[PDB]
Amino acid sequence: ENYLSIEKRLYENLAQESSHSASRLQFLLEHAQANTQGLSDFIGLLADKDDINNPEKLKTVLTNRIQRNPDFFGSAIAFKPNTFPNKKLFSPYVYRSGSGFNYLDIGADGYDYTDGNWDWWSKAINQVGGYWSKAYFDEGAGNVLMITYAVPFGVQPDYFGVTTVDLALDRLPEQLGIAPSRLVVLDDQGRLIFHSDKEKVLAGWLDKQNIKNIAFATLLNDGQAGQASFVDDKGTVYLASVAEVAKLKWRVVVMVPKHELFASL
Repeated sequence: ENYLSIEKRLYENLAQESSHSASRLQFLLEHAQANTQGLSDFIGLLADKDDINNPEKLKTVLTNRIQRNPDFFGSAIAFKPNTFPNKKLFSPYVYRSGSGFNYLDIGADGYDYTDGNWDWWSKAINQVGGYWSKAYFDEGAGNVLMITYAVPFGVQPDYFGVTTVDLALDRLPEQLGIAPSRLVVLDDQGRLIFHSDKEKVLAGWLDKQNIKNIAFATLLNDGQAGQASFVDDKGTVYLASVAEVAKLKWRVVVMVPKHELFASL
């Protein structure tokens, strides 16, 4: 079997990597979910509705929470327009900078989180259950590429805001234990969460009009775990392994150029 058996070993190793990495990613996303849910839960059930209008207090809460959870990039507490007197927009937010923790009220100095351009606010103010945004560049606030998990707080029929957790995309490869150039993450609809190239994430990465990519593209469309090769735009052939994230049905794809996989083995 000789090049057939080398190939079968290559795929088994790739399957192990993508499976372990889908796993890391699962625990990371569930940790962010659980924490955002816990914070919206506390605010909704226990919070003093005039301790909560206190930016020094919210800044302390959010700093300690980011400081205590190394994997989180940032967290916000964002209120419906006019929740409180003399403020339209109010959204304390803390994020990790390379040297500390920065703070801003997004609604004063960052952006109008309610204007429709912001998934993390618009989708999420009444899912109740919580919601992941698509990948975006957090311009004016976090100023990096991220996805965010947002959860409404209050009670029926109208909640009065969301709390959020941001995950910086630049960190996923390390958190997943895969070199950036070998990692793609797709959401459940197959849209790009993570790619080495940042203009790809923001709208492209696989030519499906290419005969060689058909099996890889079906694998992606069927939303199944599996192995397949493919070519990129420069015509480099990769061997790739796709693993599913349980429940969310996001995908982790591990791919390494074939020349390189054969050279090591």
